[PDB]
Amino acid sequence: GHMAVVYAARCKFGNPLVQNNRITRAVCDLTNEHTTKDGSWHYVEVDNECKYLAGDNPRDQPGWAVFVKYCTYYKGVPDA
Repeated sequence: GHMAVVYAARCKFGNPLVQNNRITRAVCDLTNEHTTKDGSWHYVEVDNECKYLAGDNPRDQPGWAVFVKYCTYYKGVPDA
């Protein structure tokens, strides 16, 4: 590949490297809702995925913990 690791959040459901865009859109919304004042999180279509601010590393932010709490509950695998 190319050494460009611009972060994007995705929540996969079962299938390898297969994000569920519907649930991820919902999870990212909920995440953004909770962590609005932390960072503007926004969902972008399946080429670009869920972007945190400009596509920064979400793991650092509490928003990621929110994304995780919802993905686990929804039985999905949160990646970023």
